[PDB]
Amino acid sequence: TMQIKIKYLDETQTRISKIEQGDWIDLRAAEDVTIKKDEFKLVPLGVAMELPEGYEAHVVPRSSTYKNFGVIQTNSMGVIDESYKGDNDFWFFPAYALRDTEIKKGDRICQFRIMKKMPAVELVEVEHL
Amino acid sequence: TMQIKIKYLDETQTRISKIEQGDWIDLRAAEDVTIKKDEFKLVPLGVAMELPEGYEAHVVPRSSTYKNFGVIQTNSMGVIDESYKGDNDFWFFPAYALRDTEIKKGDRICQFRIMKKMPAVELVEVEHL
Amino acid sequence: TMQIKIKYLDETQTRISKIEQGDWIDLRAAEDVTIKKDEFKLVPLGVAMELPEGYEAHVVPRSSTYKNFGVIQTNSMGVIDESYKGDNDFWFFPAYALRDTEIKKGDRICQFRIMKKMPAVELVEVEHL
Ligand SMILES: [Cl-]
Ligand SMILES: [Mg+2]
Ligand code: NA
Ligand code: NA
Ligand code: NA
Repeated sequence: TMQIKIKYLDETQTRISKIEQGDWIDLRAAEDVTIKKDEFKLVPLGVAMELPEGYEAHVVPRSSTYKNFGVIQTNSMGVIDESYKGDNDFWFFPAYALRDTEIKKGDRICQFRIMKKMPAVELVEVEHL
Repeated sequence: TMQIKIKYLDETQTRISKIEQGDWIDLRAAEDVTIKKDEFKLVPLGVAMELPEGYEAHVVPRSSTYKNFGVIQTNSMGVIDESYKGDNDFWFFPAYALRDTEIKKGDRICQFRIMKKMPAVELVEVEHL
Repeated sequence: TMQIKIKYLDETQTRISKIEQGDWIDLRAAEDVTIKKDEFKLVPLGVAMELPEGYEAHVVPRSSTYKNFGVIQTNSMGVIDESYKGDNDFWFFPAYALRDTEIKKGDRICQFRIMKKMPAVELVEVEHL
């Protein structure tokens, strides 16, 4: 079956456990991050990946992220292209804190799945619809 | 056709009307909810469902939700897996209010569609990409 | 390959036709938009589109949108059904400003892709799951 190659920041990153096929996959904070109310921090997830050809990954918060950490994801959903596959192309969670909050290294703060890229399209200008 | 089994919380919930196939499907607040500026409320949607095998649902705000209700969805997009199919597995909309607001029972406050879960993937750790 | 008809607000709008290979496609502010901290504005994108039959479009912010402009998208992810294909069906980015900001005419502000609508489903009410 088609594979994703994963490289981790260092040996202290908890490896993504064996997955239940089809499920979205959780991602972990790579270090402790403190964020003050109304402030923004790009949280490292200590992974870089080579996605299957023609695929992209979508990243959103876990259901309990707001409840547990009082952050929102500022891009709503991160889109990661197949091309973002290099040796230092690490993934981040863009968190805005709605209250004072502490995120612990290892905390499962967002989740991802892969999806085929959209079919090739051609956009054609018309004067009226 | 693929069947979605749906259970309503009680007799007073307005039933999901006959759908136009393909279109996202609107969901309604199960109760009146007051939310003060800068506070958070889980809004009951009054429904639990068994989705098609190999699928998941995605839930987002309706276009008019902010204008009408002054709230954002704190998880960005809700993911509901096929396995969330229990008699007690009700759906909620996690609302953060950017202003004082009152959501009324019946209000179509978000929408959902089903989508096939991601294919078989094999994560392989590598030293370098 | 799949055709999308595009109509622009006026001749000053930046045309976005190029050979596509499945990447998301960037949309741009149709005019200057100034938003104050804790205020909301619909940002015009200066485009109306006829999507391929059976398809919908999804819109999200760009990765750098928050960093550069300090706005979030209030609906999280915009959904644009194939049915929004009329001559005045212009596209908007619903922007909530977390700090004072200035979006300039021509600025890339968000990104879209298309996706096949969800297949036909039959919703069936049950007394219990
Ligand atoms: Cl582009
Ligand atoms: Mg505030
Ligand atoms: Na850890
Ligand atoms: Na009602
Ligand atoms: Na960007």
